[PDB]
Amino acid sequence: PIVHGGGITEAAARYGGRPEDWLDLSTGINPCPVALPAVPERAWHRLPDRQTVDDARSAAADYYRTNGVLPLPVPGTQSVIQLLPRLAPANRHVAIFGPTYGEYARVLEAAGFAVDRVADADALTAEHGLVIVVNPNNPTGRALAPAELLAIAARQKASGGLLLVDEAFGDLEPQLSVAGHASGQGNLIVFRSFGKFFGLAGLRLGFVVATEPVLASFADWLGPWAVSGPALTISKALMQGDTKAIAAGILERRAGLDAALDGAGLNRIGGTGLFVLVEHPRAALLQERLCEAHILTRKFDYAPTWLRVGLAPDAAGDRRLADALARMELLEH
Amino acid sequence: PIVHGGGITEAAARYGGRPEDWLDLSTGINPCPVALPAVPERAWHRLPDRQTVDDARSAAADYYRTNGVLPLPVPGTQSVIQLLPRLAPANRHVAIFGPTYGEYARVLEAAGFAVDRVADADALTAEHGLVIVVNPNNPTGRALAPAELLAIAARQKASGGLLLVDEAFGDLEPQLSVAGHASGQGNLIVFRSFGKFFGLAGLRLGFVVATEPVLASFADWLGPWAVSGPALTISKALMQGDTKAIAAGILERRAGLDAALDGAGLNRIGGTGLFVLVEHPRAALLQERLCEAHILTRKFDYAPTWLRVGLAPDAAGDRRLADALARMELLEH
Ligand SMILES: [Cl-]
Ligand SMILES: [Cl-]
Ligand SMILES: [Cl-]
Ligand SMILES: [Cl-]
Ligand SMILES: [Cl-]
Ligand SMILES: [Cl-]
Ligand SMILES: [Cl-]
Ligand SMILES: [Cl-]
Ligand code: NA
Repeated sequence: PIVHGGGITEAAARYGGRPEDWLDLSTGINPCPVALPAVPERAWHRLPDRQTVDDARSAAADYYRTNGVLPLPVPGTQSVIQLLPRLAPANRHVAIFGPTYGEYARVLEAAGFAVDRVADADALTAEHGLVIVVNPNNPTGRALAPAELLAIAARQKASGGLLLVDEAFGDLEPQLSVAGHASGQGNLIVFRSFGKFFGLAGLRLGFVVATEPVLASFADWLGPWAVSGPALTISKALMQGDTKAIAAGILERRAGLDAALDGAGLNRIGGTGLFVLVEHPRAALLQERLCEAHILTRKFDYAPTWLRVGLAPDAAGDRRLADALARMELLEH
Repeated sequence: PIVHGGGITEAAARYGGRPEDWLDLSTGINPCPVALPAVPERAWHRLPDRQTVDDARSAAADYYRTNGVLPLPVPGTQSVIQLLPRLAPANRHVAIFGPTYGEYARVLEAAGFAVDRVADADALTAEHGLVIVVNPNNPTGRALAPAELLAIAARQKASGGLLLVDEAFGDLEPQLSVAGHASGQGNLIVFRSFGKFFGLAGLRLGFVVATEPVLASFADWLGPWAVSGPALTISKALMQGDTKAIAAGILERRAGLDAALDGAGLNRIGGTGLFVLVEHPRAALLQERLCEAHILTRKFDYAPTWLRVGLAPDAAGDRRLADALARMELLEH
């Protein structure tokens, strides 16, 4: 399997300490979780009712500005990633803009698809029945403009190709979103994530924006009661609340992280509101040394000079990171 | 799709009333939800950690008496039903003891398997690569003894067949369970459900008990972070608590339902602690008339004389049902 960010259990087992003493900078989750809305006993007790679902879907249509399309709630983005083998044309390649989140290639290659890693729209052909872009990208933060994405979609449509845009990290940049273009474009699918922006990744919740035939396919494949009642209640309440304050809080924490990393002499080469990509010639060794300080960060086997650093919850965490960098022992083995 | 129990949204739309005024007797959920344990902010905020998972798995191993096998948490039983097409031998039939929960046949036939409906172990052959028994059965409550199940498993093993036992309704009858026999039997898989017994079906949580190769297959197919952090926290706490009082409460509510149904002159032909199966020559019309009283019950297109009635939450609900039966208008259209 892929070693995703968030592995505090394994890190604390390997490097010591109690998990709650660790500073976890290895994910892209909002470090300051929004306050929980009320969840009535009924929502805990009953199989999730159609009304609970529909309320969540209307709230999501408003929040993601989907131009009337009701997004489909799904139990976490992984659950629909794993259904992409049923939607992608089976005798065509899949083009993935990368380097990116590795579950797309893992899932599609396990299902026997040929996956082409690409970086530019210029590498896209009619052999690509599905094109995947994480926008903005994880882990580089690269952002394609809406018009580039729609031009990609239009070019693939001529051969019956689909474009999937995973906007997991797009809540801070609503002007990049193509979630309003599903009806007009026709061959466009958008994934949205709930846990990262709202800081409640303990819930497993995502949304799909697509045409009705495609949404009906996803619904059928996922089966009844796929998404928990609490998740649907919480996302309705929070999407109807004040998300501007959430975004402003995130940007404040990101300014704090920038100052810590810059003041430590590290080279920031990308990121989003929720994480920074650092390049350093001994990045893997930096990750290990930070672990020895009980600070977890994300490294990548395919990019030995990359380190992805998520936000700290407060200025004391920023300073904890800076001090660990300043006091770190030789970067040799 | 199948019209499962719990459809209060649709019923209230068709027959009027506010959903919270309806008496929902159309499911098999414990009508008296257990009190919620504490869920620390950390469990809401973080992607579900390996430690949270492992704690839930150890609690489930103790609670289901699995003889050392760590059950795999899954996001609701439907999520592993939908993976049965990947586990069943692809060029063999599937035998399903029925009439039963219809998702097994729906999922397996959608995947191109030939499904044989059976009622007796005597109809089982080597052509059956997978045999499915819901035990005790939904909706009849039929119970096979552990020794009959193990004899079925042993007979299928000779041809490399698997036996799946869905013990969704087995928490009240722990002496029927074969969840302790996975290592010794080798070709046995057990599904357990969380929402029904504990009355918290808003959470989507089940467990799989199987050999390690099979559990590792399910884990890989489900992908990372499949089960919510709150669900895993709650099930650990509640499985370690006092489940005897939960069972006793359920049996009290079931005695109340029996008295209501018997005193109304209805013929009970089966059930479990969590529901009663009634036979009546105009069952479908009874279901419609109860809907007119804003009481929802479960009918079946394949059994026009069957009505499944779940528990009411209190004696006032029992009396509401009895009065609706006593005052109901002509059972003709
Ligand atoms: Cl230690
Ligand atoms: Cl809109
Ligand atoms: Cl991502
Ligand atoms: Cl458009
Ligand atoms: Cl009304
Ligand atoms: Cl045991
Ligand atoms: Cl069932
Ligand atoms: Cl045994
Ligand atoms: Na949940």
